Amino acid sequence: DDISKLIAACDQEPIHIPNAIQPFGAMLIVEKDTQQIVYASANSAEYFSVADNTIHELSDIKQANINSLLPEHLISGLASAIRENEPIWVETDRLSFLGWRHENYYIIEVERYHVQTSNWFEIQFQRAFQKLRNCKTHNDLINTLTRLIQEISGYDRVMIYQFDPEWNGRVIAESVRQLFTSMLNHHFPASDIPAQARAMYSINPIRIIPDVNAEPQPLHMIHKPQNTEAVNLSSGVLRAVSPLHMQYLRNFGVSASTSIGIFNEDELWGIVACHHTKPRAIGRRIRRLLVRTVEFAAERLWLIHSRNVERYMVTVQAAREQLSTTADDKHSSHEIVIEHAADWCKLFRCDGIGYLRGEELTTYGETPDQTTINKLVEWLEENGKKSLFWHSHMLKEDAPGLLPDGSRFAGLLAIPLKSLFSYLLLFRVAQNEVRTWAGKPEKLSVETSTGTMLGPRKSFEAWQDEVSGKSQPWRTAQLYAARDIARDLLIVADSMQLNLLNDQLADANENLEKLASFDDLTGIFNRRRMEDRLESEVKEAQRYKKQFGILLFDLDKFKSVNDTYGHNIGDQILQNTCAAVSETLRDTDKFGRWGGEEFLIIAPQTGMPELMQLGERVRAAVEKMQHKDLPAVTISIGVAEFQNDTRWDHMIDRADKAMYRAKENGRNQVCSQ
Amino acid sequence: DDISKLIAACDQEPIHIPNAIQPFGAMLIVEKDTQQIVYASANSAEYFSVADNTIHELSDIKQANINSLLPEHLISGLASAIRENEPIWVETDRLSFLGWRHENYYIIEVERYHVQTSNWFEIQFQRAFQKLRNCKTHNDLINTLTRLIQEISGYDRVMIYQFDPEWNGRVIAESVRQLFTSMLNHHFPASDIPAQARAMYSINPIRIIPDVNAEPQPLHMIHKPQNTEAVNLSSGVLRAVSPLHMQYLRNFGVSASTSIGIFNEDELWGIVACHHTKPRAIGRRIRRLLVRTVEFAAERLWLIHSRNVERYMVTVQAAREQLSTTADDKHSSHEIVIEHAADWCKLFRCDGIGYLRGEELTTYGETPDQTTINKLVEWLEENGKKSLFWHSHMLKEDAPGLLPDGSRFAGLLAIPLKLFSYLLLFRVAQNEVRTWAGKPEKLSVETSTGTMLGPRKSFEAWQDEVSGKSQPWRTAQLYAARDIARDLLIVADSMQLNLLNDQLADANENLEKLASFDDLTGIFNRRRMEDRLESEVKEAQRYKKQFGILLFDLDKFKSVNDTYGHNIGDQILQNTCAAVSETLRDTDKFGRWGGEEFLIIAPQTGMPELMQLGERVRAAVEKMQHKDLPAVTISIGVAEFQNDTRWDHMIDRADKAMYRAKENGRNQVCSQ
Ligand SMILES: *C/C=C1/C(=C/c2[nH]c(/C=C3[NH+]=C(/C=C4\NC(=O)C(C=C)=C4C)C(C)=C\3CCC(=O)O)c(CCC(=O)O)c2C)NC(=O)[C@H]1C
Ligand SMILES: *C/C=C1/C(=C/c2[nH]c(/C=C3[NH+]=C(/C=C4\NC(=O)C(C=C)=C4C)C(C)=C\3CCC(=O)O)c(CCC(=O)O)c2C)NC(=O)[C@H]1C
Ligand SMILES: [Cl-]
Ligand SMILES: [Cl-]
Repeated sequence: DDISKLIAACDQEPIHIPNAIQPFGAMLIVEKDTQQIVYASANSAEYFSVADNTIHELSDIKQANINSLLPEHLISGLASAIRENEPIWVETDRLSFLGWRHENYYIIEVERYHVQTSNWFEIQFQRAFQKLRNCKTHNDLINTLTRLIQEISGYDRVMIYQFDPEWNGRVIAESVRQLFTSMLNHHFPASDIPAQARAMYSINPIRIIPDVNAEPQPLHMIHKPQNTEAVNLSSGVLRAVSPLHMQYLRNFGVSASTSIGIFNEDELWGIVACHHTKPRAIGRRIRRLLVRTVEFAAERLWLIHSRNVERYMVTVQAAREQLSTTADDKHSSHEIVIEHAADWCKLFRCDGIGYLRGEELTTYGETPDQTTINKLVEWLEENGKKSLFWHSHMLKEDAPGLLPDGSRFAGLLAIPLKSLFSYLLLFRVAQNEVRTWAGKPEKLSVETSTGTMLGPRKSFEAWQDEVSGKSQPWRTAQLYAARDIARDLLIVADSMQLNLLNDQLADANENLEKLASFDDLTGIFNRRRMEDRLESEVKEAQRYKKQFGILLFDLDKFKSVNDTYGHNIGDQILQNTCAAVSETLRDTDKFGRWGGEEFLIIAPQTGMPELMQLGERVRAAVEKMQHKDLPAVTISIGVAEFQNDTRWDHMIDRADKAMYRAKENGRNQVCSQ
Repeated sequence: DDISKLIAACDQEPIHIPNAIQPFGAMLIVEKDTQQIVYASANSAEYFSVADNTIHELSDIKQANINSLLPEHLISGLASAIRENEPIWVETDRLSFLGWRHENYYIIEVERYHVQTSNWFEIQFQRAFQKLRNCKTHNDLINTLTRLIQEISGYDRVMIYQFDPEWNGRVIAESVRQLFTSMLNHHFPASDIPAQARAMYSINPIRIIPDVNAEPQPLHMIHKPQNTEAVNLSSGVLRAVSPLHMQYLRNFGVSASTSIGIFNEDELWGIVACHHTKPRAIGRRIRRLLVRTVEFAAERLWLIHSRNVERYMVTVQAAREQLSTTADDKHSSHEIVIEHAADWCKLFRCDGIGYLRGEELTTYGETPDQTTINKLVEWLEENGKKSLFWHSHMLKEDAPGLLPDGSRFAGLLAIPLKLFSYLLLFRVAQNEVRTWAGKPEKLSVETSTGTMLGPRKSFEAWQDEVSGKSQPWRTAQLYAARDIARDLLIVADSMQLNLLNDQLADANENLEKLASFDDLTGIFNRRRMEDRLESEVKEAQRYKKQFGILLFDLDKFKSVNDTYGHNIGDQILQNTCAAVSETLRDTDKFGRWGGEEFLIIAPQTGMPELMQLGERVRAAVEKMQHKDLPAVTISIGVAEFQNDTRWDHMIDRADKAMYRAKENGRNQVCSQ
């Protein structure tokens, strides 16, 4: 942690106010209201001697006038400018001026310039934009960017350096001409670019160090300013470089550098870092070119990214359509999970899936055991996180004591499904990412004008470390896809159980209907359904002039059967006779049990002679029916016909008298009266 | 069809091979293999005389060598270049050359050039990128684009002109100065820019007409070429303009124009159109500046577009989540539609919603009546589409006879949910008034290519109206609406599951009631008596316990049923069970054994106490209240546990005794 303190001290050095400049130009600082020159870079006289003859040494600038040192166009522009830190570029024959207003000051930088004329720059823009426009993948864009930046700048090494969410970074593309060792995929620490340093790219996108060993030129006071606090030099390019970073570059083996921040809207997403093994200046026009190219390649990379999102979203919809088309074929949600979880593992970039529904747990791929999965589920409920999803890429740290000791899982995405509980679980094995860093960790202290700080490390040689217990983090697009899949499963599960419950409710109500309208011993209609049916048959026949008749029969000398044989045997006979009678009947007829041992048949659409015929078929059916162990059995049948009757008892009385006459005339008979 | 053929004829005029150029430059056509100049523009003499002292007339070029007219860099570059139609730009002190190889020719255009040294272009490029980068919406971007193109080009009218999928177009942004009338939101017909003209932008993104009245300079032959077919001049900037489009611009009040194609990947999405009231040249560098700026504004606009998909998806997910909050609030889906449909109308930019689930219909906002909605539903099933959704922005054309006559509805998005279940999203037809830059004109014009539509004479505003159409249903809305619909399905499914659970609980509980008790009487049904009796016998057989059974029956009960009715007989059964149950001791079990005969199991009761119990029961039914109903009598048999094996034997004994009581005078107690 002493190194944590050392790194934190890096932020102490006020790099925006070094009171010195790099020597590839000069600088004046003027008061706006006073109109006086208050500061001048120590090499000012070798530049402004072009504007004014008398200026041979620095001390001279005290008696010079600004309106003698600057082109009138730059004075007019500065007098006119209201916005601050918006630099104005005005050039002459031999000097190129860059000036801006900052609070009450006019800061003016001057470089040596000579007019070259060509169409080179416009051709480079056309070629760069054509190539960037043709990039359709992440890797293509960044590599074309590295090629263009290298061809334009001539720097011996160019590399795209992407930041992590913790500010550590990695070289993701690289173009090297000379004998540099390749730094592709090497990781660099946050302390390499302090927050103040990263914040500069937001004020000026390009930083230029044309010579790491160029002695910086301090600013000298010339007329006493009203404020005296060091003037902010951040908007320009001449601002002196921290000696810590110069020694860093020396240790890195770099003589000149140029870096351009890569912005995603207002966020610093990375930098284009360019190195040279010898000093190397870049003119204003090449600076503007590199910056415009990187700004263009940037928005192209954001457009490629946002498009890959839309296209993922399409892929998710295609997967959900795949789910519903297979869903309509009577499968359970567990069956659907088994078929598509391999696709889902690709869709969600996870190593395993587990689905919970009731007592059943379905797993595909790498998963914890059932018991640990329930410890997970329980902890999700007991933690009380009502979040639509719960997710972590370092389970061991975000939820300690949750997993077994040696378990390899680090990522969990859990979607709750309402009730009892249900869940969708997405698992990611920890990826034991071996990281290659550019240099050992070096805890070295360095004494500085601000205090004691971390010094730049001396070795940049490859050093590997390993990260365990972590997975890839769960991207937002995957959270929403997983949520959508989970609910598409809930709809399959809901439809399944709705159908099953409808089956159970129909079966239960059907048993309620069976016990209400049938006879326990025989299974034929009980008397209440016969009585009701007969009453409506009478009403119908009287209203609409239909024809029907009834058969009322009884078992003969049946009590002798019960007493000689038994009640178990007697009931087997009643069941037998009902089975034999039902085979004779037509589907229109209704057959039920009227009393003990007495049965009723309602024969609709039947005239009297055909009725007698049916009574004969019934009487003969019970006669010949196979007795097997039990005794032979006989029925005596009475018959009645609809003769404009008022009430159904009148029919039952007629049929009963006929049936009783059948009993007196020899029991095995059909009788009507 | 009358004017339609004329509009289609415009694609006959071969604008790629006019064999002439605009006079703001000069042109050469050289054979690659021959190395000779085979064609040169009619004003080639006043341009190359800058390069060569000797050239005074056009004919002088015949005796010229290309190594005397062209810069060495341009010849080396053309000899070296493999790809065709990729122009090379080489400038000198007084001439600016642009040349490329095409088939077996090298085409070289030359314009007068003055070295202007300044930092202007770099400053404008920086301002353009800073301002475009600060554009965060579609409207800001396109308007900033028009401001930049006007500052850079100096043209008096700049318009962003976007194409329809049918190639008609509309001005969607504009910066217009003093002499011009405003042209914002005016619609132009497809015939204004034929397919060949749109195709040109894919060959060269910028087109320049610096002077509408500048006489075109033909190409003259100079050396006899090997082929003689007209040479294609598409990749350059000097290609002469169709005379129809010149007269077009004249009618438009335009002296000079410039357009830059706006490309989305490879498809032409619109054009940046610029007009001037005077002649107006643009240097090669302002051309490159305008094209680079438009290419940057292009990708920026596509990024804003792709970002607003993402942001939509976020807003939809948030709406579905808001619906899920109500998911754990025990509300119906019809209540949910009522709470949120005003929000959904914004989410889906529709005027009304109707949700059907079962017999129930919920509507919010503008909807047809229930009757029309059902005619719609019916047509949707009889359509039978396997489609996840069904959608139209013009109902009368896509599904005729379906709405009433005077109906205002034109848009429908229908999500099937499954009886029928549907989510319907309704859009009133927007009676969009379109203002066009000129009436339709059926005007013919005779030309060397044939007769085709001539450019219209008036550009004054003319309005027309489109009825029966709404905004079209974007793909993002189809999927969002489907997801809302399914979020409603989960709410309906849960409700239906709760009600089914309640109904199955009530029905299974009534099955339990009927599993052991008798529906009519409330006494134990016969199965429960059979079971109790079997276990009572086994127990008595293990431990030599004493118990008895009483088997009684109603006397002449068939006569009561037939004399009175089904209702009276059952009331008698309930009375007798009520009277008997009050007689019993708490240990005895009483159940209904047959239709008219009942059973009592009296444990811990010997034969005298059993007989006493049978007598109490017989007296209990006799004293019982006849009320409206007839007087009723029971005859009871009695059996005792006498070292029995099975309950079968016992009920047989009791039955014989009971029938013995019936014959000996019905109101009696008997044992046997
Ligand atoms: C305790 C302070 C530390 C420190 C300070 C520091 N570093 C900078 C500037 C830069 N550092 C950069 C680092 C890299 N250059 C590369 O080529 C790569 C790898 C691809 C990395 C990580 C870069 C790029 C800059 C910007 C300037 C440049 O382009 O070289 C500053 C700010 C200096 C300034 O710009 O005035 C400071 C204060 N660096 C440490 O390592 C510790 C010691
Ligand atoms: C039957 C053939 C027709 C025809 C031919 C034609 N038109 C062009 C060129 C252009 N027309 C344009 C139209 C517009 N400019 C605007 O400012 C607006 C309104 C916003 C419109 C609709 C444009 C832009 C061009 C491109 C040239 C330019 O930039 O001005 C061509 C091609 C010309 C050429 O380049 O050779 C042709 C063949 N136009 C008709 O109206 C009928 C007659
Ligand atoms: Cl600069
Ligand atoms: Cl050009």
